[PDB]
Amino acid sequence: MISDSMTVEEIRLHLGLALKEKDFVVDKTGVKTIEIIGASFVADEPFIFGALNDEYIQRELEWYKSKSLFVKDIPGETPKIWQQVASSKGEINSNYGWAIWSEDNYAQYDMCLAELGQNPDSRRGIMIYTRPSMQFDYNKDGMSDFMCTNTVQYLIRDKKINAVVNMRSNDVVFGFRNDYAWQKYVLDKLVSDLNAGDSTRQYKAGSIIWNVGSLHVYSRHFYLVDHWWKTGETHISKKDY
Amino acid sequence: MISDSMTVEEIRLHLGLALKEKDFVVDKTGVKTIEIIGASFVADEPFIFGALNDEYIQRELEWYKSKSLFVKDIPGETPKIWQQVASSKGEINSNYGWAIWSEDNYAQYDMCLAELGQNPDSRRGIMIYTRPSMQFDYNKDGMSDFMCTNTVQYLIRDKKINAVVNMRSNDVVFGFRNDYAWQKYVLDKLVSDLNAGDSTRQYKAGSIIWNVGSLHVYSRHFYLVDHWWKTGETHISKKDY
Repeated sequence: MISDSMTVEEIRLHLGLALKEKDFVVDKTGVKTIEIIGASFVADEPFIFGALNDEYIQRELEWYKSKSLFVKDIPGETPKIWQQVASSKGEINSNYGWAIWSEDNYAQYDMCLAELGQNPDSRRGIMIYTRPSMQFDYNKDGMSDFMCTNTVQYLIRDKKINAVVNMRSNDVVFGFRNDYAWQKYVLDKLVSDLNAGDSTRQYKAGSIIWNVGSLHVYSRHFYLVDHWWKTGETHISKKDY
Repeated sequence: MISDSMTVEEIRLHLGLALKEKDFVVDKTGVKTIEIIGASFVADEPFIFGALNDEYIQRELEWYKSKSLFVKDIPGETPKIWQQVASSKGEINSNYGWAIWSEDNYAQYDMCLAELGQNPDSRRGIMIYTRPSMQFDYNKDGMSDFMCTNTVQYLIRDKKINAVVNMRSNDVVFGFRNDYAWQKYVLDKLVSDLNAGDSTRQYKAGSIIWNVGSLHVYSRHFYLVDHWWKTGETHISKKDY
């Protein structure tokens, strides 16, 4: 049985309620956030609030494929969020391609693939992004990058492959949208690879379950929550608002 | 806002529904299980089915405190489950005391304490049990021990410290009961230590949110689910059944 989790629509409702009642928390800079602790939902839409930027996600994908820990290797102009989090030499931790494809992180993708190809029912089919040393590594050379994704586990049931995504922190507006596109990409790729290994498998992509320690919206995005609360629209221009 | 999760009572219901419907899965030996994938619930009871063995949990606690990776150092006679999972020299991976207190695993407890003592609002107060090299370490020297707990995050909100437990696999009967006792112990200790750091803090233990990739019952325990399904009693002797 796959758990009876909330949907993205229900998450929207709870975030609206949180704002309606001034359930604010003071983030590490000093800025307000609304927040759901221990959030768990099926990622059945590719965004919660805001709009889809397919161009950006594709650049972030190409960067993950390079497995480069330097933010300058992001195609084109490096986003400001990535450069203010980088070290003095432009280095970070959270290249998710490095996490699952580098041999430096013990070949997470390949090992999970080998595991599920040998035992489709495995409960140890898992990709481990973070590491114990992250307690010291997150601010190496003055970066500020404590890996937000901990683990992603894959479970094959009824010829559908489900992903259980475990994060410590995920921003509702930018974070979820980019990270969902990534996890959906990796899920689709794992299905293809397993199917190409044996044509009788016929696996299909299943559910992505999103587990977040702190799922939050920053105060600069409150107008999106507010507008949805009043109109049901998941996006406005900050000008039209 | 702390998420509106299922309770242990609701988990019991769903597990009963799964058995009622022969929703079985063939485990790695070859034995049936019922199962909830992507389970998330508030651990508001110290067990799901079965009875509390305080004597055993105390022996396992003492072993965790020793941080010993050898199963023979478990006080008294080593449980059969522990010795069939051990390597050829009696070694394992899953001493949770080693995981959070050993300097070999980068001082998970101490670093999380320092983090939360410095910033009570932190989203990076976290203890990382598992490691990337677990892909290769799980069967070192012929052991069979792929760490079941991935991470545990701590979030202090309204002077209550909530724990978000992320596991890939947890057996409903023996697993949850022992592991909950452990996580409750660590939560209580972290509250104490933070409170002893500053008398104006006045923190309290909050909720333990349990996230499991595969939450399962083995076929040898089906009779407990079956009995609860009929009578509402969470325990019977296999003789009285």
